Amino acid sequence: STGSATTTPIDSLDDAYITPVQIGTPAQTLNLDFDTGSSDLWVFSSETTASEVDGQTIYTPSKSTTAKLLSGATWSISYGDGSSSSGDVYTDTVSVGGLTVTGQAVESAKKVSSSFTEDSTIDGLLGLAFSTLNTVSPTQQKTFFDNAKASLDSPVFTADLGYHAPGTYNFGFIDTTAYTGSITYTAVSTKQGFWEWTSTGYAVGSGTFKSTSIDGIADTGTTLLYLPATVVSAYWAQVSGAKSSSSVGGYVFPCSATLPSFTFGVGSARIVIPGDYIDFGPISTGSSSCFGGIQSSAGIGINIFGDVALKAAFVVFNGATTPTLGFASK
Ligand SMILES: COc1ccc(CN)cc1O
Repeated sequence: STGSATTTPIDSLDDAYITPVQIGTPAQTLNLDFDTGSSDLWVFSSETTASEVDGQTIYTPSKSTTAKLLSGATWSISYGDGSSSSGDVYTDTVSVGGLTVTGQAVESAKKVSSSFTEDSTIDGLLGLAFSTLNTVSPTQQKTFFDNAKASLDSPVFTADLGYHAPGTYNFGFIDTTAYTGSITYTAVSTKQGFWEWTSTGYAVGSGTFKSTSIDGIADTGTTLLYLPATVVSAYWAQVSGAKSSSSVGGYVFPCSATLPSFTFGVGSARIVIPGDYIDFGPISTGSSSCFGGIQSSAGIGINIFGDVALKAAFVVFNGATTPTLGFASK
């Protein structure tokens, strides 16, 4: 089997991407944030505290003839930005782009943090990291991908995120028309439950490539590119007037600037992030100070190749017995 679904930016800055997902019978379609940095499929629901729902579409398990309470199961998750959610668990039928999993754990939110409430466009998350990170207790549950894997034509999914445009998540096949050149594959460590890999270095603009190992995670659920302070300082030093602002919470730059590209290595291959991809717009409405898309990972404890990086590539998440990651230009 295979599946193919379009993923769409939630706003003009590509702050996140949503993908329609069918849950239950008859189908209830919710727009979920596919997140290769976490492993819970959770949704706003009829159980979510009313004051914490503001415009989201909810899953109502009582209206699904295939929903079953997973007795005694609860979940609770915190994300790297300090946001959180928790609740109980149903199993139900879940389909993405024509690919169907029966008995998928659908984690129903009873509580969500304010950041989730405030994002009316995101109805929940669909985790695509390794199932060892799944938070359901006392019986850990599998991701949608893990459940689907044995049925797929090939045990892979691909992320093809657009810049200010829709893109695609495919399951079970590699669309050879979706990228240019070849796909370069690189080793993955699953020891922390992430799609963790080591970039071979970087360049700023038309500058020389610096060969240096940068361990980080491929994370579709994180907006920006978080890299070591040395690398980030070298990038922003090429932008007149750019500075790290403790009050704003990262590097900012004059909105009048033309940003240089940023290149990262994948083995002997190179992925080029155009300068425009690194512009996240005014820090507040009407400001001439703009927020940067490349930020320091110093306070995070891990480097994160988020959407800023991934959207510059066609990315293969290879879930073979020994997982790997592939990157192509596009
Ligand atoms: C508040 O919204 C989010 C917070 C965290 C993640 C996961 N990195 C995804 C989101 O949509």
